[PDB]
Amino acid sequence: VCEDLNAHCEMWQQLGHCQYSPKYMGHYCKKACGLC
Repeated sequence: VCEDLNAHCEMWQQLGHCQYSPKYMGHYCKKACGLC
């Protein structure tokens, strides 16, 4: 299914890592990113 892979996913998405670096968030954080 789709789920965060890193425990810091929220820590990175809350900083905009998905808005800024979605290339590695989509591969680690799905919900935190626009994947779920």
